[PDB]
Amino acid sequence: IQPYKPTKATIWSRADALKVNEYDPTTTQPLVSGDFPVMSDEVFIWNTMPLRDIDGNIASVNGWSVIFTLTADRNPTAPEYQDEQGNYDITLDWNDRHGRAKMYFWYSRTGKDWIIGGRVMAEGVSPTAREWAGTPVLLNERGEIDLYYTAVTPGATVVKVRGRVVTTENGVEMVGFKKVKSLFEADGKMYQTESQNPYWAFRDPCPFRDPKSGKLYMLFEGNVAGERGSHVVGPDELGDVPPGYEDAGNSHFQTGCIGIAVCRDEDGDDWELLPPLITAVGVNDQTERPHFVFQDGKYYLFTISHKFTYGDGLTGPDGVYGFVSENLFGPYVPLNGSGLVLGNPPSQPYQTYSHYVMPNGLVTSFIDSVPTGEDSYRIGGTEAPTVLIKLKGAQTFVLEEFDYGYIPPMIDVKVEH
Ligand SMILES: OC[C@H]1O[C@@](CO)(O[C@H]2O[C@H](CO)[C@@H](O)[C@H](O)[C@H]2O)[C@@H](O)[C@@H]1O
Repeated sequence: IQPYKPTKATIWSRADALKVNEYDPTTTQPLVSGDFPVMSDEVFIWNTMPLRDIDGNIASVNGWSVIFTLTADRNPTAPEYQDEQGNYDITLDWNDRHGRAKMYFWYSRTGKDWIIGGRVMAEGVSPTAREWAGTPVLLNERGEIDLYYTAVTPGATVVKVRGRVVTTENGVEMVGFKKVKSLFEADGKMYQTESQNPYWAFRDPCPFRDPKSGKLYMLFEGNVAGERGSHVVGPDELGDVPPGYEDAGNSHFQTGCIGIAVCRDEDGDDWELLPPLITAVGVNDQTERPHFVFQDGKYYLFTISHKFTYGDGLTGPDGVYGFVSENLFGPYVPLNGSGLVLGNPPSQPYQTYSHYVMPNGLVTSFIDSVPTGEDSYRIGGTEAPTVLIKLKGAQTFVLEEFDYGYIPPMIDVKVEH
């Protein structure tokens, strides 16, 4: 026997979070311009999910780049959104997007200047009221796609639906996305359930083939199992805090984690829940959109979070956080010492969200709210400038800003059926 250290969750501790620097130019997203363009006058988009293979390669099909988006109608004539002076209030319409979210696709031969394709699933196919985020996995040269996503209301369930991409020289269609398959939901012993917490998270599936083992796994956002308010911020969750920083306040209410599941097959059909990879009890309630970059034989695990979901006595920016390990199952250490990879600038703290770090170092995000004066701001619901980062050991560095919604392919796949 060669003994191995057992697998354990990596704790993102309060002491790690005290290192978060909101004023580091190497980990700050470039300022979004108040004059940003808007990709649709009919729909809002936000969370953007590039088509990719199971290994994480961003994929074009017959030269066409393809993105999936969470999407909501714009409702400029809705009486519910007219203010006291009878004028449309975009903020109310934008805030209601989550309750009416659906998957759309878009396409382009340039990786930008996206052409709208419309809804992925026809009316009546989705079993739930909302479609929340996931991953569109291109399977083969027949153009078959498994769309892994979150079916929300009733419950929050990781699901998948099989369909096919078809291209012509004029554009792209998504066909046959007809049968949604339940994969798993929160269990209550490892991941928190709605019964334990009405505000539980269980979302954002990110399937991948492990480059070392070749086995199929899947990341997702969850909360650490247990009744809301029952968790304890003990010595390990506090970590090595300095003198005067021992008070955890009511931070036991913040219980985010990055979960992982394993597949029993190569087809992503039958999944088993594993214990969490990263836990943030006392630190942040929302470790959203977990995803990997594999580089230099290491595992770079990114997650998106909010200023507002930090534990009592802690703060940091909205944006990208992340961790690195030599091994899929850890131990992970926080990137840049704190975990912060790409924070919104404090002057425009909500300019972007739902970032996605691609293996080529490009980070795509959508525009949320951009200030245009002392009291005034613009709503986006459209793609932000892409920005290049470099991963180097346990450091990251912001390098270069690219065009709005720039998502170039890493591979092209020849599709015929
Ligand atoms: O629209 C749901 C989708 O959005 C993400 C990121 O944009 O999470 C956002 O929406 C959640 C539901 O309202 C919020 O709880 C969360 O705070 C917010 O960031 C995804 O994580 C999710 O699939």
